[PDB]
Amino acid sequence: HSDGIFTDSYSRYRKQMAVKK
Repeated sequence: HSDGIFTDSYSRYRKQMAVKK
């Protein structure tokens, strides 16, 4: 099961968060 925050993209988008700071 997955849904954005729970999948791959988020895993790669999550970190991107801090990075974009």
